[PDB]
Amino acid sequence: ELEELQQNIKLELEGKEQELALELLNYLNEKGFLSKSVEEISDVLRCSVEELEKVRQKVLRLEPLGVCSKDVWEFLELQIEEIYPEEEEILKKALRDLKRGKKLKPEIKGKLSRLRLFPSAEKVYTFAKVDAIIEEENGEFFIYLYEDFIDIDLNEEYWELYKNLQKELKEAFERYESIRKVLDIRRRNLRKVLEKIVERQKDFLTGKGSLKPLTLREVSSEIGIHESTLSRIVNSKYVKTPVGTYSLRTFFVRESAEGLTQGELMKLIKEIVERKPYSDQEIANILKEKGFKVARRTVAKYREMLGIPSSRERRI
DNA sequence: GCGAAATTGGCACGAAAATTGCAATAAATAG
DNA sequence: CTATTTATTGCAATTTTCGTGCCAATTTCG
Repeated sequence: ELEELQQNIKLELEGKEQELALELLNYLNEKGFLSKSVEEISDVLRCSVEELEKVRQKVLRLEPLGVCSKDVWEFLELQIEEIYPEEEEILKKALRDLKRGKKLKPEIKGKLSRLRLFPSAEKVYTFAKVDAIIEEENGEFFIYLYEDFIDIDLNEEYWELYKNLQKELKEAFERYESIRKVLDIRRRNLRKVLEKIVERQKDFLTGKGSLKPLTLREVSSEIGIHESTLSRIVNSKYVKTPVGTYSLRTFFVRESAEGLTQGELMKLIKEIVERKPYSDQEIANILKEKGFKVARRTVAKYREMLGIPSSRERRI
């Protein structure tokens, strides 16, 4: 809630920014955004509009994200910049044409489902259709498929053919049983994927765990499908889980060293930091003895993403 | 202090991988 | 029944991302 934001405000903010931020949000709709403009917010606290508009852009950058922003679009625009920069080019493009009105591709609609409109379960898009489902009790681990309920829809030709009939139904069943078999292999491939990914990702779907690395090259060499055909499965197929409904491409990550997802790795560096302490190359030595071989330079980049002004400057 | 080893960041290049365009084959519809 | 264009699998090329290596710039220790 607000208590969560106020406590994080003091960590990275000092001076007027901390004094301003606490008094800065007394203006909001329970949807999370303020009814007042920066024009009015400046005159009340006896501060200029250069200070307020400067700090507000930083305040949304602290979890929980996107608090003060007035527009839904600023919240969505900040979500794409701050969260999904890899696809940020495409995602921002989906918002503009949507405002003027427009249609959306099944992939573009699903890509936008990850965004949230405003701060519990509010989300912009929820799928009417889901291409599979997965769940676990403490009991493990159920995969429904979708097409398991689906069979060839008899077209007008078969129904009207009753208008050498013994041979006619033969041919219709010949074509049908052939396509019914290929559709079984197409859905059987779905079962092969999830049964494989569940082994790694068990923690992620259930609970406390965080995403474990998975490579298409790793998976596509595990079973008959090639990575080229596997890549279009993950993009076009969506799944429901105990925690959320994800693109199926969200379960594939890249690994550094013996692990590791970039997230799990980032937390380790932040944990090791928890005058004397090691600067950079020294900290890579802790992990190499920790079982994970790393590079001296690589810890520097992850030291920049999460706040570490310096391991040296934390000494002074 | 002076010199040598270093912390840190940059420009980037390379490797491992993923996505999209291309072509070949199996298929369906129309003439 | 044959031909054309229709879609899916497999292959190749390109772009995509992420790590790491070295050198330069500022620093610390012997």
